[PDB]
Amino acid sequence: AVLHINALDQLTALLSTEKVIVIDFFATWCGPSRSISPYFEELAGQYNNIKFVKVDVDQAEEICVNYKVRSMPTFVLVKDGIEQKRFSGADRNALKQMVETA
Amino acid sequence: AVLHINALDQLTALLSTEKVIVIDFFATWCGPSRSISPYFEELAGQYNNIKFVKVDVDQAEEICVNYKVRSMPTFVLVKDGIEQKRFSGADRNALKQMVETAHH
Repeated sequence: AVLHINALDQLTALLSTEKVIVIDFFATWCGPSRSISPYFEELAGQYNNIKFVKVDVDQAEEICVNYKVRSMPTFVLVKDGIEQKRFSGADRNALKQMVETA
Repeated sequence: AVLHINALDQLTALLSTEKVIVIDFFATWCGPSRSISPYFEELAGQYNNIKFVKVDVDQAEEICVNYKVRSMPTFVLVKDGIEQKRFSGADRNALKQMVETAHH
């Protein structure tokens, strides 16, 4: 399943204990394009070896501060505790690539 | 119960005529907009002394510009012709406060 985290220490602890995490900083509103959240959930169900985490930017101020989130959605790939890659935008291709190469 | 308005001069005339208005900027292609749309419409029945309006962002560019709406759903409270409050996102509780605290 998709994880739902809003507390920094819980995210930080996840990053310690799992190997590959893809974070989706999302909002309960859309901008220029439809939500990619169904595709994120679909990818979560295909790559059980990766932890897929959704972080509601309107509920996780501390994480958004720490991670320097400026726009939504922002997707961050983290391996072995360290950030590998991030992009912003509701872009199915970019998300697939990130997951593919995780 | 819920007025649908995509022209700027039409909205502005409404807002120059009615005392209290809550506007819902929506996109049918936006999941969270769909989710709360039902509740907005429910609330529109419930509170009869507030004019409830939907503006489709795909049909309402000039309105989206004057209002600086770039996200949906965005709800805006206008009272006595002045914008009082706004918020974006499908948060049913925020919408209730707004509707309740119209200061009526």
